[PDB]
Amino acid sequence: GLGGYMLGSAMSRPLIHFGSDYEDRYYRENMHRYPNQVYYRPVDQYSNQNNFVHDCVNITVKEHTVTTTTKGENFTETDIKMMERVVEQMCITQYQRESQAYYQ
Repeated sequence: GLGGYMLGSAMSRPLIHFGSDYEDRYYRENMHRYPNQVYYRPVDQYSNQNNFVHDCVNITVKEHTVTTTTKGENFTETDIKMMERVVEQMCITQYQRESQAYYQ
């Protein structure tokens, strides 16, 4: 039943900066192997910003690792650090979209 979560529609993957020009293509040339949809709750439930984001990160990162590892892909430790910020950024965006229309 995937607990009882909400998964969003496909997201714009932000070009988050790092520093090494390597990582900028290690991102771009590789976008498709990192997520574009994160797994969360409506702003109703886990009614925080970053404390919802950490669960969204944890669930998405963990669902995606297992699945993609079970398809014969490996992740480097910087792939973890570059996935986490991308996942947090996109998930933050998906909450903020809702709360900004809740309020308006």
